[PDB]
Amino acid sequence: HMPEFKVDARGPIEIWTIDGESRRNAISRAMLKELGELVTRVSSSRDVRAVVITGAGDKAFCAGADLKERATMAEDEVRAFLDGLRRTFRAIEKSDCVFIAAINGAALGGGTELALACDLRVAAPAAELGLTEVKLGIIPGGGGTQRLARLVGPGRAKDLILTARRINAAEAFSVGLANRLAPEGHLLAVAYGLAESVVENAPIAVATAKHAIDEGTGLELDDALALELRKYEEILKTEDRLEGLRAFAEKRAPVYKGR
Amino acid sequence: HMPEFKVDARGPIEIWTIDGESRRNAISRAMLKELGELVTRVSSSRDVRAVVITGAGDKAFCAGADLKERATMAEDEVRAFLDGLRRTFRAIEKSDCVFIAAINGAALGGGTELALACDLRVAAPAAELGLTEVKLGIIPGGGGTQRLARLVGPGRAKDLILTARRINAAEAFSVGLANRLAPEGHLLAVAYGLAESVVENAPIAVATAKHAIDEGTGLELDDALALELRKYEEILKTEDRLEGLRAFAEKRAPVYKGR
Amino acid sequence: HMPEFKVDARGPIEIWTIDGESRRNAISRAMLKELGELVTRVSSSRDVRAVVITGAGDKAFCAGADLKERATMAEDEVRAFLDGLRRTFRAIEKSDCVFIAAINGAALGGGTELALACDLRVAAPAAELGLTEVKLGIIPGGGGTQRLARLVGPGRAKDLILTARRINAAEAFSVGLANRLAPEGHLLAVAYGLAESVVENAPIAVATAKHAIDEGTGLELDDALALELRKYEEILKTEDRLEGLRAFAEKRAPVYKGR
Repeated sequence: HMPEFKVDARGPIEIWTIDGESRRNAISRAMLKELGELVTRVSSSRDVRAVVITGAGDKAFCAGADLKERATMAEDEVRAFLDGLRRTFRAIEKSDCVFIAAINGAALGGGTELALACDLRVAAPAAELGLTEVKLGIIPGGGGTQRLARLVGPGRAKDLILTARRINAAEAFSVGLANRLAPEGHLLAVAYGLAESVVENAPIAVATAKHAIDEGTGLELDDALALELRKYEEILKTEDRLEGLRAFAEKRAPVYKGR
Repeated sequence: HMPEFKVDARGPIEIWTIDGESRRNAISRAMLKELGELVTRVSSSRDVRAVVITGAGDKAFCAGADLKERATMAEDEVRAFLDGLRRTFRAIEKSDCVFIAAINGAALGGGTELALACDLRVAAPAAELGLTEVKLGIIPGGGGTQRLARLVGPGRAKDLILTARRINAAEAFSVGLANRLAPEGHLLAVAYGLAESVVENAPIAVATAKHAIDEGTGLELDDALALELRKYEEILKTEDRLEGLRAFAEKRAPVYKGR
Repeated sequence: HMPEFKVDARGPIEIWTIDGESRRNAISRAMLKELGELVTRVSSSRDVRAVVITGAGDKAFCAGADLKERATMAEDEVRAFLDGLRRTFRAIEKSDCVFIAAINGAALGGGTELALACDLRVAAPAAELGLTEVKLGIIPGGGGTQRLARLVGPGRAKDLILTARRINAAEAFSVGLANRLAPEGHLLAVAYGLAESVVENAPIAVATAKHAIDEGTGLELDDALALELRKYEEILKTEDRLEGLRAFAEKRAPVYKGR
């Protein structure tokens, strides 16, 4: 039997491919379990500093919850699955590792909410994203309403969520939902280059800045500045910040150890 | 005597036209009274699920407070009028019905604040929006500073409000203030199509998502996610969400009842 | 000896040029001291209503902290310098005077954080902005993470800060980081025209609107609307708002006194 993810590990960067092309890379409980374990692994040390998540094929990044498996699941199993999915999105945000969603096709439902929980997004020409829950009488249940509004603002969020329309790669780039647009056939080359541009920077500094950004939202200005300054004073105590000064003084690339 | 609004009712969608072309569709107390009653009516059941608001003619969406009537109003009457105007904007936001502003011309003052209180905006080629209060020594008094900043961010809000410049349809679309741009002569066709794309979705789900978006702003991430989840668990108790599942299983359009 | 700033005073508008081309207009303690005194001066009356800040030459707006002087400064002197820099950014925000950054070249570090603390930004073709701290193992220490995220949102902020890439003038304009793009050779003409469009408006109204925008961020909607209304009721008590009504009634330009 084949694992839910193909892992292409390249030292400080890994590429995780959802190996589910025939089921539109949907989130089964087994897929979710592997995803959670991968996140826990890269979150437990500073060996891995950026992860690219993508789906197999050219049709689906991730269709969301697996509706075949849903036919085997009672109400309480559905609720426990959605709880685990929310916890996994939050683990991605709280992780010191940076997460890049390489959107190779359609994202819907939980698959869109996965892309929104990532730090950065790259869109192939076939990328599409949708939160279509209101068509079926519910709302996004894995943070999609809040995470979309925080990223594109309330007007664009209402547009997508209340009309339940899909957004294509060009519009996703124009509104900042996609940070990069990749040419035909170069999705993972672009996503990997993005990861390279992150992991040459210091891992605790990247992590701390990531968390400062996310944790400052919803605070008034002075509270948010106080939060940033606590994190600045924390990072000054690291050994890596000294290596940064030494590398700058010695006109060489820094070699950071994650301490 | 003719009413302040022409109402073009089409079942789940209504078009309300401010019938005031000769006075630039300004907000008199009588116009405001009708507006409040219309909002209360569509907010009291789920019969009406989207409303398009527009102004008569091709020059003004809504010029704001009626300055002819202002000459008849004492200070205390001005204050009571602005209080009612604020309450009406808030009623639009709190309503389960979705509100689309079809901007057929210039919006200023309270007319801009009306457009900002709506859920979505469509701009005709002649659409213009301005908050020019600082030219006259005051600031927007119907929520315009907050509602603009929440929609386009602090830099663009400062630009418009501190310079008191008007923004045209093309720029409004580029910065997301207008969700759609309509071709010459097709404003209400575009706005109505937008309304159709909303009202085929489930009304309590649309409403709940609208409120989740608006109520999450200003909260830190975990508080906002907790708020979304309370609303998700609420919507699971509706009958319409079951119709959504049944329609999906039966490969047919859903027929939602608002329960 | 020449002052750290050249001041081109034109009544209600001043242009402050960092006179440091040979050191990339870096922030020494002496530069920072002059900057703080200039801000205190224009913040202490309503004589000056807009200030344009720019750097000498065509290469650097402001490179940030002066690394030559840093070689003479002990750890405690660095900490006191960064504290003063933060206080000066906050003074710019709290000032009733409007601040326009005319970005003539590269901004980095504290120089970028200065531009972000300003109310509005104009970019010359050579404008570049960067927060590259993570390359050296730290994070921005003068509010840059919060001020950038508040202006361009969390996805674009993470992109710039986590990759430590520089953004050019065209992209800065598209994402709203630059409010205006100036043609080759016309930076200060464009920035001055922007200042003129501010200072013909009433100074207490401009100030109050500026503060309403900044102070409302991080509040939930009703708290933010209550804050705006307190400021509206404050501004109604000014003499200038009466001059605004009189000028409008008399079809003439207002002449505001700052009271």
